[PDB]
Amino acid sequence: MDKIKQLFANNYSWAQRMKEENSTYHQTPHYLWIGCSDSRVPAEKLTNLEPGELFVHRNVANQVIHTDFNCLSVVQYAVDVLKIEHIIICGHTNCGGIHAAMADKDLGLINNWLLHIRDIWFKHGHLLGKLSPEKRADMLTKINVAEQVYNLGRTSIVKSAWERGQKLSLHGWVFDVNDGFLVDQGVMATSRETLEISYRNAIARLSILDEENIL
Amino acid sequence: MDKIKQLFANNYSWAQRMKEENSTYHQTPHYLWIGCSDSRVPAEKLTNLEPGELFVHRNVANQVIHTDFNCLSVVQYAVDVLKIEHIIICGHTNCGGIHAAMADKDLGLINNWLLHIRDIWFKHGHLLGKLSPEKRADMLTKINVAEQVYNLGRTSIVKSAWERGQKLSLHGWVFDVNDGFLVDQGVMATSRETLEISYRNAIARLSILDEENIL
Amino acid sequence: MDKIKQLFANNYSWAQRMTPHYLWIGCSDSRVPAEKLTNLEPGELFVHRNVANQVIHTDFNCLSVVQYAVDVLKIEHIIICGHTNCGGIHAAMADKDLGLINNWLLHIRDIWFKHGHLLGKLSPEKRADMLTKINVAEQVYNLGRTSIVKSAWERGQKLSLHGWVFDVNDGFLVDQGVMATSRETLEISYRNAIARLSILDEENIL
Amino acid sequence: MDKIKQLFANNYSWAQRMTPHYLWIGCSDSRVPAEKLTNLEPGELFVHRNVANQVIHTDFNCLSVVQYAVDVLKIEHIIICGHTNCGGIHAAMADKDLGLINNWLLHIRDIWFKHGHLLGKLSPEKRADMLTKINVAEQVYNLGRTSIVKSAWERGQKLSLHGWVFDVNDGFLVDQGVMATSRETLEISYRNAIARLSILDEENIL
Ligand SMILES: [Zn+2]
Ligand SMILES: [Zn+2]
Ligand SMILES: [Zn+2]
Ligand SMILES: [Zn+2]
Repeated sequence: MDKIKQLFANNYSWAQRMKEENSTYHQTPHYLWIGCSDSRVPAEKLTNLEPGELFVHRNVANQVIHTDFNCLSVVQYAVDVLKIEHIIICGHTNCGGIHAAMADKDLGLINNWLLHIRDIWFKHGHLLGKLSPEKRADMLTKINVAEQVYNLGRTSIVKSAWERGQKLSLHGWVFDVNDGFLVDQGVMATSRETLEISYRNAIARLSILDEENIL
Repeated sequence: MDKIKQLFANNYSWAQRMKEENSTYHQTPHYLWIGCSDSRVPAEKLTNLEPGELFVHRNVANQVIHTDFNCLSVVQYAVDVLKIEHIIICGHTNCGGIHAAMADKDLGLINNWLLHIRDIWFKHGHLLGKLSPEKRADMLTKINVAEQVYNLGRTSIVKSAWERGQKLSLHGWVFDVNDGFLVDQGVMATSRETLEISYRNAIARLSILDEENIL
Repeated sequence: MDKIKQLFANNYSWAQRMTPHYLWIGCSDSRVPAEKLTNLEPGELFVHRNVANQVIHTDFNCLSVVQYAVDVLKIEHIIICGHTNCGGIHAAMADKDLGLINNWLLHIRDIWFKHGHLLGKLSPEKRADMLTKINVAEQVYNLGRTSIVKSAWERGQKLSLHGWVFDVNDGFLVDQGVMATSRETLEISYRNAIARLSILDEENIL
Repeated sequence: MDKIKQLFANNYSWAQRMTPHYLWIGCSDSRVPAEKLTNLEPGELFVHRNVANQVIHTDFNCLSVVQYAVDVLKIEHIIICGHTNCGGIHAAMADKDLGLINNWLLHIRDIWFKHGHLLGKLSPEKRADMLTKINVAEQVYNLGRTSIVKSAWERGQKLSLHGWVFDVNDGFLVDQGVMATSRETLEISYRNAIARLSILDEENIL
């Protein structure tokens, strides 16, 4: 009603409201943030950092697919050129991508993209399959974050930065709108060997279920 | 010093400061936003919209590469499934990607990604080549936004949504940190034929240079 | 160089001395062309070859070929063909960091992990060949799970998926037993194939 | 079906009746294998075939093959080979919406636009062939602009890029004249090739 006009109007009064308050208008990035296209609170706000200090990639279900030229080159640029020492993979609750990933309907091109979430499901299927169906999505969102960190750590870019003695740590969090909190999923890597132990330990922890959701 | 701890600390007091102020913690998206990984003001703030109403993809130099599975499937999901009626490609000033695109140094994997900005440069090389070198980056950022809108409009996904009578409009803006304003680059498509005219008209307008920067 | 000028001579002399019905997804290592080992007439084969004959879910290149094959060319048979002594499969199994190609091969390594119990009670020298077969059945399964092939079946189109390995050692193709003409047949034969591969003969056991 | 059971028979009878030095980036339409038209010994060719023999800047599949070829296999020659009657090039030139494959072919269409003045003073029936040649020179140029090939040259590695078209009509390969052994030679021969193609003979003129 028209929605583009409202956006332009909101943009204008925003900028004018900022300039009224100070002189709000260089800064080098310190984290690479890999997040989900359908999350709704932004990283810069959620993490309450200075603007400019997050380098941000957002795709559906916040994935690091082994062969995705988009994300890979972003990671390569962050690490090799911008020399960012932290990559963070942030999932979130009530994630549309994960939901689209689990529902059977073919949605078209995007299903192909989401097939990597489905392999992950079937990888931890024994775990997810003894979980009551209505809770699966919440666990898959967590395990997804664990697997993408592991994926990131296995990329040739990251392994090589570790091999040549460059400082680089990988993190995997889930943002929960329900309390505003970032929650650690336990996979934290500064090396190939921290990657393996941390990931394995993380899946082991996730695999212990609340009695009220089992068979 | 440690930077991860500060982030967690900032996250906590943020969430606690929001809950103090109200009960800040469903909403369907209305725009697909395609933006740049190194821009620093977020879309949700910049456009001052309700959270949840932007579906956001961010990659380096805000590109829609014909064959990028990541962005394409995002666009396909937005249009075919979420039924978003507006895709916005937002570039910005002092864009690192464009700068990396123009500097000669091989930066590695990312140069391959940026080669599409370089083809664009050489496509409008006659224009950019009669511009004083120190201004080129600013024009290339604008022309880039024009070309990516055109790319979006030529994807099979968009053409098909137009063919079956679905409402879909494409926009191409540049965010200017220097005044907070979103500036229209002139390419605005609701159909294949609006795409062509609008794009052509846009390049023609961009090609008229300020006398003080020519030969 | 000489090599190149030799190439042209060889072609020039070869010239003087002288629609498709299948999509063939074979491997870039393989040494015997599909057209030769199948003895098919020139033009029957519409061919894609990549490293380790892969159908990666999100690879635009291969997915494009499949879509073009099925929706436009109206091909009714897609054959995925692995082979023995596959340098890709061997590369994927080494610890060595090879750069960009490693990221491509990580998909194979995920396969290795997926059937790691099976491969773990196998003899070291025989693992590459098992993984080569497992790989074939998995790419067929991957093909059958594309939106493209699923829409084709859904809409009633006659389409059949095949997974074969070509053994250099003797020139014979061997069907790996995952063969789909629908989504339900895909499930059944994929699972059957893995179950068949899981039953091990004494002189493959560690 | 019968077709398939026929395929195996043909292979079984063909069997009874019976490191690589080049990377070959050819097209999935082409009907004559590289190994045949070059008369090379089996295993000399390490092969990638996609639609319209493309080296798209950001295609992981093809870029992976090149990296593996150059950095690991240590191949010193990459040949890009277009051909006449290329169904991909024809597909790219039609107005018809073919689905996913169109997005793949948009890279060719960008090429068509790029040399649109040249193609615009050409006769309609002869355009596909001009675009096929232009396409070859452009993919070679694309290959020479990858970080992979540029690092290889930079670091002193012996690597040569080639761009040929194979004409079905008579079996002869014809060099398109863009041949690079370095970044500076790439520029010079690419530009030379386009300039050569731009000089038009009377019976190609509209
Ligand atoms: Zn999400
Ligand atoms: Zn930027
Ligand atoms: Zn092989
Ligand atoms: Zn062809």
